[PDB]
Amino acid sequence: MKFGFFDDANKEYVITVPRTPYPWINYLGTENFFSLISNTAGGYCFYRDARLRRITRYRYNNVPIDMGGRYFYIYDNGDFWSPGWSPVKRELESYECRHGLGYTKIAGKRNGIKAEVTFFVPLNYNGEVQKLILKNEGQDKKKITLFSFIEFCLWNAYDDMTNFQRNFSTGEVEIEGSVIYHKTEYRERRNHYAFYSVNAKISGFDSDRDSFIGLYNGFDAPQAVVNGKSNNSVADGWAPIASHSIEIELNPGEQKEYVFIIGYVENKDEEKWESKGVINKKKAYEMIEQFNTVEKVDKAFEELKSYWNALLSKYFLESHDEKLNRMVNIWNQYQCMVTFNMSRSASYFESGIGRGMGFRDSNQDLLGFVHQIPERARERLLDLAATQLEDGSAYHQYQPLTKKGNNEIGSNFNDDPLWLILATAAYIKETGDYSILKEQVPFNNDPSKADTMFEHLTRSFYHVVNNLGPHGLPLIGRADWNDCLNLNCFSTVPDESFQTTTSKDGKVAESVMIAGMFVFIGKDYVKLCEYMGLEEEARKAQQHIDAMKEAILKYGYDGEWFLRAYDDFGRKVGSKENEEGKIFIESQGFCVMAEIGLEDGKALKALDSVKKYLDTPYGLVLQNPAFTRYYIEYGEISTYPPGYKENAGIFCHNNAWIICAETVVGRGDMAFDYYRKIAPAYIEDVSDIHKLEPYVYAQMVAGKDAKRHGEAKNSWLTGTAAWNFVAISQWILGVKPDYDGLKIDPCIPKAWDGYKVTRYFRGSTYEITVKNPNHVSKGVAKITVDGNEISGNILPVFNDGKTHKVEVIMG
Amino acid sequence: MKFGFFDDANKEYVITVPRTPYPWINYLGTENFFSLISNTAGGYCFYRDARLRRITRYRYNNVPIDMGGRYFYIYDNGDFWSPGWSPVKRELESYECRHGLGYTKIAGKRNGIKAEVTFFVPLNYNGEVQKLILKNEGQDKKKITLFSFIEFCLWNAYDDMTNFQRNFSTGEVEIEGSVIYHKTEYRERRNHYAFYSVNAKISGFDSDRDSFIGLYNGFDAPQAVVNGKSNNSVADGWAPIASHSIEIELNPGEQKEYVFIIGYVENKDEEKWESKGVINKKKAYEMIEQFNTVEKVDKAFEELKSYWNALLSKYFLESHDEKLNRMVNIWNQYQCMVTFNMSRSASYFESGIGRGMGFRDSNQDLLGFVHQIPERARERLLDLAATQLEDGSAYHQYQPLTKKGNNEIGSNFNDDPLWLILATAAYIKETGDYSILKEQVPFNNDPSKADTMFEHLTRSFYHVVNNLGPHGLPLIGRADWNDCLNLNCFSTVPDESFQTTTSKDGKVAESVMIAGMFVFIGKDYVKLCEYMGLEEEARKAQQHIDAMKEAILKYGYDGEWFLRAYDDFGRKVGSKENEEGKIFIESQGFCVMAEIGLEDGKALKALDSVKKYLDTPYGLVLQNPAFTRYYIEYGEISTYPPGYKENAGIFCHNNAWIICAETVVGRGDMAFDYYRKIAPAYIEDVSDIHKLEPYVYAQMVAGKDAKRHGEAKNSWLTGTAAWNFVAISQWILGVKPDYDGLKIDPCIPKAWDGYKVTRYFRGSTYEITVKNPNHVSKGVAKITVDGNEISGNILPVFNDGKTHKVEVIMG
Repeated sequence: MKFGFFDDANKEYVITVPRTPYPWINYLGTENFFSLISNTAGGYCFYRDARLRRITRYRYNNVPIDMGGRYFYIYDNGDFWSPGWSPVKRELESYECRHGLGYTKIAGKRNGIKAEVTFFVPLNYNGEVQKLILKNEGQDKKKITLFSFIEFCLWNAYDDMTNFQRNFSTGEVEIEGSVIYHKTEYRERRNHYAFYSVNAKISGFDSDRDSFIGLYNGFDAPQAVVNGKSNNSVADGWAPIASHSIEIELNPGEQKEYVFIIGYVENKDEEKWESKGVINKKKAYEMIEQFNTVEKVDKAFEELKSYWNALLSKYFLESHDEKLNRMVNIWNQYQCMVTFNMSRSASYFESGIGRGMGFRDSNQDLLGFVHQIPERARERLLDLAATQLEDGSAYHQYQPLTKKGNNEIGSNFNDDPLWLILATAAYIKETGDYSILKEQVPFNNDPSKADTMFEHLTRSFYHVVNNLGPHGLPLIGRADWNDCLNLNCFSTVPDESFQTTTSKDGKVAESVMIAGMFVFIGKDYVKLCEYMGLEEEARKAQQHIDAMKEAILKYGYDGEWFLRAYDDFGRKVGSKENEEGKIFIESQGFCVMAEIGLEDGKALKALDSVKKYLDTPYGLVLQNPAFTRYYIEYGEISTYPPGYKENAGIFCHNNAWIICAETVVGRGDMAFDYYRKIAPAYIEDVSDIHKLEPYVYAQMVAGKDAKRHGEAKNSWLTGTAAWNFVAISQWILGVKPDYDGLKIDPCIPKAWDGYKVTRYFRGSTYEITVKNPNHVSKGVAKITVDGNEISGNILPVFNDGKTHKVEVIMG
Repeated sequence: MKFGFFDDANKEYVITVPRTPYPWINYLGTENFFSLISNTAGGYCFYRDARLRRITRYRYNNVPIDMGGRYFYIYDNGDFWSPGWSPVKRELESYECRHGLGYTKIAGKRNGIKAEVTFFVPLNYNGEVQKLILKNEGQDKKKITLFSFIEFCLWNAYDDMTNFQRNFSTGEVEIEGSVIYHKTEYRERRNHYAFYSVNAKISGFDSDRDSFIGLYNGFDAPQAVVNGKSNNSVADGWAPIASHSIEIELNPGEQKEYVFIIGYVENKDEEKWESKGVINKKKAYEMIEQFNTVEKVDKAFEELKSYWNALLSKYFLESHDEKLNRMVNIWNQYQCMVTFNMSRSASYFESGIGRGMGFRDSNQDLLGFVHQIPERARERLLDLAATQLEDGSAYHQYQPLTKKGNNEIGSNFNDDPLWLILATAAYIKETGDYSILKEQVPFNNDPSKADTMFEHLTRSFYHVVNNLGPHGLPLIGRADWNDCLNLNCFSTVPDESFQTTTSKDGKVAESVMIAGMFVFIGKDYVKLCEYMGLEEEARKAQQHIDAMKEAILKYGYDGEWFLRAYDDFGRKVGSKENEEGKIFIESQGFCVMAEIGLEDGKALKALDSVKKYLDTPYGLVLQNPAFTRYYIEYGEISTYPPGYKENAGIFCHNNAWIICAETVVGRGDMAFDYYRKIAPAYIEDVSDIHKLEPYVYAQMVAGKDAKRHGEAKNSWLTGTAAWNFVAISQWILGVKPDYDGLKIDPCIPKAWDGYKVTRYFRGSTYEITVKNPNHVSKGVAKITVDGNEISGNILPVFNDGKTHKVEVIMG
C-alpha cells in the first residue's frame, strides 16, 4: 500500500495507516532522558542507560508485536478505543501519526470524538511530556471517560525479565493527588523514583496491573476500561503500573486539554525522605508545575523546534533534487543526533540489554555529528579515550550510566584503536580546537594512569605498528570492523557467542582492511605530530605508513581487486583463488580512500570489480559468493544463511566507503548512484519490501543470495547515518573540513548544473554556490570569495560572525 | 474458594475451570527431556538444561498471563476454539484439566465437538507425546480442520530474548511429510535439532510465525486459523514455529485419534547430514515410528503409570486422615521427584536462566528422594561433590548441561559444605551402602585432583572448624542458608545483586545457624569416622562439636531463644536488644534439633517464643519484628517490603525445622499443627488466598506483616518438599532410617489411636502398625517383629524380598 509521506515544511514523516509493514518508531530526547515511540504509541523510556534505568516495561519479539507503551483509552458508553488504534484495534474513522524532530503526534477519532496526543521530551528536562487534546466534533453532548496507562519496569531491565523469584515481591508505589509514584527499591540502594502525573483532578486511578487489566485479559481490553471505571488499586509487588481515569463531559464543538508527564527524579541523600517511608516529592512537584498548563507545554515545544532549526541550519543544501535536499537538510542529520546519543544500544532490534556505547561505533558517529554540537563531541572523545587501555587497545564498549569500559561483547578487536584517531581528526578539522590534544585522559578508566589525549593517539597508531603479521599487514586479532571475521577462534561449542568465546593471540591472521585504514587514518596522525612540533615522530610515523602501503601493494592485491585477509593458516581470504568469498567489499573502500593504486589502475579495477560482483537493486553486498556452509576457520560470518547479516548481506555502512572511493577516482555519477540506491528518500515506494522505517537508514538489507532480498533488519541504530552523511556532504558535495579551513572539492554527476550549500564553520557562515557550466564530474577551475578570486581549494577562516559569498566553478 | 479437587483413586488433581487464581502447572519427564505445562496447555519443554537447550519459547510475566504453549485450534465452519479454552478464550460447553503423575490431560467441548489431549514424556524417550482425540457428539455430520501449534525457541534462552540484532536472521527449518524440523544453527556448531510430527497425512502446515499468526494478531486469533487453512510457510529467520492442519470429517458419534510428538535429536559429528544442507533424520524416524499408533502410546502410558506406582509404594501410609494420606502417599513424594530433577531452575517463577542445580538445594532434595531411587541418588551425590573445591568450600551451583560448578549466583556461602555430609549420611542410612565413601571424586571439576568421597566430607567438616569467629561460632561469609543475611557486604550501588556484589572475607561476622547445623550434622561425621575405623579422628571431631555446643550456650543464647548471628561490628543479631529482628526462626530449629537445652528448659522456651512471636494461621514467619528500613549492615534481607521473602515472609522450608524441633521436645501436637498449616491438602479450601497450586508446596507465603498475608509465591521448586516429607514420614510418623536399620520413634498427636506404614527398606518390606492405647505423644513401649518381641527400637535388616509384620505399642 501507501503508508505515509514526507512533509518537508513541517519536517515530519506522516504515517496514515497504523498497520505498517513493521512498527515504525521515533526517538524522543537529546540529552539524558530518552524514549522510543512507535506509530501506535508503543515503546518505552529510560534515563541515560536503557539497561540500568529503564522506567517503563517493553516486550521485544512479542505476540502481537509492539504491545505495550503509552496507552490512552476512550470509554464512550460501553465502547472503547485508542488514538493509536492499537492496543484495542477497533476501526477508527480517522488515524494519523506524525513523527517529527524530537516529538510524535498521534491522532485518532471514533464516534464523534477526536483524540490527539503530542509526545515529546523538552530540552533540559527528565520526563516525557504528553499533551492530549480531546474534541467533540459531533452534534450531541458526550459523557466519556479517559484512561491513561503505562507499565513500569523495575529499573534493571535484565533483572526485570528474569529474576521474578525476587522481583515479584519488590514492587512499590505511592499515590498522591493526580500523581502515581513508582518507588521500587527506593527504600534501599536507589536514590531515584519515577512518576506519572496529569494536570487535572482525577476520577480514579490504578497502580496494580492485574486489577486494571485482569489476569487473563490483554492490553486490548483491560477489565477496568471495559467496565468504565478505575479500581483504585494500590500495587504491592507483582506488576506496578500507572493509570489515571477522568470522567469528562463535552458539548458539541467543545475541546478539553490535558498534560501527562512520565518523570524521573534523583534525590540527594539528604533529601530522600519527606517522612518515614514517604518519598521526598519536592523535585517532582517542580517538574510537574513546570508543565501544568497547555501553554507552558507549547512554549517548550516551540523551544525544541527552534533548537532543531539551529542545529540543522549549520549545513543547508539548496539543489534541484528535492529528495536529496530532504536527506541532507533533515533526516540524515536527525538520524546522526540519535545515533550519537544511542550508539547501538536500544531500538526495536537492539534490546537495550547487552550493548552500551560502542567504542568504534561512537567514534564513527562523531564523524557525522561534530558540526552539529562540537562541545558535546569534544567531551564524547574524552569519554571514549578514557576506556582505552595502556597498550593502545580498548574496551570494545562502555556502560552508558557509568561510562566504564567493559568486555561484555568481547575484546581484542584490532581495528578499534584507529577509529579514535579518525574521530579526533574530524573534530579538530571541524573546530580548530587543538587544545583537546592536551587534555589529561585516564587509561583503563583509571585516573591515576592519565596522560594527554595526544599520547592516547600515539598508542592507537602504534598498536597497529606493534602488531603486524607475516606480510607486514596488521594482525586481525578477534576481528576487525567486521565483527564476524573470526580467524583465531575455531569454536565448536554452540553455547558461547563468537564475540566472547576464547580467541587466541594469533600471529598469522591479518586484515587488509585494517591496513587500508592505517594508511588512510595515519595521514591525520602525521599532521597532528607536526602540530605538536614533533618532526622526528612525524617522520617515523610516515615511514610506517609508507611501509604499510608497499605491504598492501605487494601482499594485499589479488589482481583485479584488493584481498580481504589472511587466515590462521596463512591462506588468502577474498581472493579469486577461494571457492567462496572471492571478493569482499570492506578492503576495496578503504584501500582506495587511502589513495592506493590511483596511478597504476589498481583502484579503478577494484571499483569495477565491486560493481561487477557485489552490486544489486538494493545496494552492494558484503562479499561474493556467499558462504554455503560453516567454516571453522572464518568464525561467525559463515554461520548466517546466505545473504543475511555479515554473510553477503547488504551492510549499508560499508556502502558509504565505496561511494567515497568512487569520488577518489572522479566518478561522481557512480558515487551518486550508490548513494541513491540506499538513501531513504529515494526508495520510499518499496516500504512493503524494505519493511522498516522509510525515513531512516537501517544496518542490513537482505542480499541477492537471500530469498528475502531487499528486506531490512536493525533500523535506526547504524553507522550508515554518520558515514553516508559524510559521503554526501563532504566527498560528493565537496564541502570538506580540513585543518586549515574549508576545502572545496566536489565530485558530482556530470549532468548537474549546480547547487548551493550554506555552511556554518568556525564562527562564521559560508554561502557556497557551485556552478558546473562544462558539466564535468570533478575538478575546480575557479573559486572567488567575497568578490575576489583566491588561489587553492581551501577557504580562509574568518570567525567574524558574518556571511561570506563563495562562488565555485567546476572545470 | 475451590477451582478443582483431589482424585485419590487416579492420583490426579482435577481442575474444573480454566481461570485459576494463577496458571497451575505440572511437570513431564523424569530423566532428560522435560516439559512445564499449565492447565490451559501453556508452557514449554527443554532437554536437560532450560537455558542452553530450550526447545519451545515461553514468555514470563506476560500480558495476558501464560500465552504460548501447545495450542490446538479446532476450526468449525468459521468458528474456532481451543481445548484448554486459552488462547482463543471462547466459552466452552465443558472444560477439564487433570494433572497426573507425569501427564496432563486436557479436555474441551464446543458446538458438538469434543477434543481431549493427553500430554506426557514417556520413559527413556526424548520427546513430549500428545495423544489427541476428536469426537462428534452432535446429531449431524461435521467437516472441521484441526491445527496444531508450537513456537520454537532458539535453543539458548538468554540469547533468544536479547540478541535479535543477530538471531532474527538465523532461524531455519525443514518440512518433510508430516514433520516440521527446527534446525537453527545446526549448519554450524549445534549437533541437535527439534521436530514436531503428527502420525497422519496433513492438509497443510506453517513454519513461520508471522504467516500463521499475522504481525498484528495474537495467539487468540492466528490469521491462518481464522481463514480455515494453513499458509504453508517456510521459515527464514524471524520466528520459526511448527503447525500442522488436518481436514477431518466426522459422522455423529465418530471419533478420530492423532499422535503428535515434540522431539529432540542429537547426531554424532560425522552423521549430521543426509546430504548437503539436509539434516540426518534417521533417529527422528525411529522416534516417530515408536509412537505412530495409539496402541503404542497407550502401552508407554501404562508403563509410566507402573513406574510411578512402584516408586510411591516404597513408603505407604494408612491412617484415619485422608488429607494426610494423600500428602504422604502421592503429592509430597511426587514433588520430591520434581525437585530432585529440577532443583530451583525452572518453574513459572524461576525463569530457567540464572539458576542451574544449586549445591545446597540439591543436597537437601536428596533427603526426600533417596528412598525412591537410591541409584540415581548415589550418582547425584558424586556430581555434587565434584563441584567442591579443595579447601572444602563449594561452587554455589552447577550447569545442568555440563555439570560444571560456577559462580553465576555468588560464592563463599559458608553453610554450603555441611549439606553434603547430611545428604551422604541420609543416603547411607537408607541403603546401607558405605561403598560410596570410597568412590574417587574430583575437586573443582578436576579429575587430577580426585580423592575419596570420605575426604570430601572431611573437608566439609573442617571448613567450619578452620573458619570460626571471635566467639568460636562459624564465620558466616557471604551468607548462610539465608542468602539475604549479608553481613560482609555494605552495598550502596543499586545495579548489582547482593548475591554477586563484592563481599569481603570477613573475620568477625558469625552464624548461630551454621553453629546449630554443625552440631546436628557433625554427629553423622563422627559416625562415619567410626565406620572408616578412625576412632581418633572421631574423637577429635567430637571435640569440635562439643566446643561448638559450648560456644552456642555461652554466646548463642539470648535468654528466651537462640541468637541469629553477630554482625561485622560484633553486634548481636536476633536479640531482644535489637530494635527489629529480635527473634529469627532458623537458629531455633537447628539448635533444638542439635539437642541443645533439652535439659534446662532453654529448648522449650525458645520454641514457645517462636510460637508467640512468629506464628500465624499460614505458618511461621522468618523473623520478628520485620525490618522497616534498609540496614546496610544486614544486606538484602532488609530490602524487601515487610512480610515478603526473607523479610518476615513465611519460608515454608524452615517451618519443617520447627516441626522436627517440636518433635524433639516431644510435642507431637504442636509439630503436626505446624505441619498442617502449610500442607497443600490441608489448606486446599483456601485456594483463592494461597493463589498458587493447591497440590504442591510453594517457597514463600506472605507474612503477618504483609497486606497479602496468605498469598504464596514461587510454587513447586523448593526445599519445603523434601524437608516436610522428611518431617512427617520420619520425625512425626517415626519411620526413620538409621545406620544399622529402620529406627521406630514416632512423635504424634496424643489423640491418635494409631496408623500403619508400609515401608520398603534394604530389600524387604515392613508393615508397621503403630498403636497408642495410653494416648502418649512420644515413647515406644514394645515392638514385635514377625510375632516375636524384639528389644530396642531398631528393626532387623532382612534383605530377603519378603514382607515382615511389625507391631509397635507406644507408651
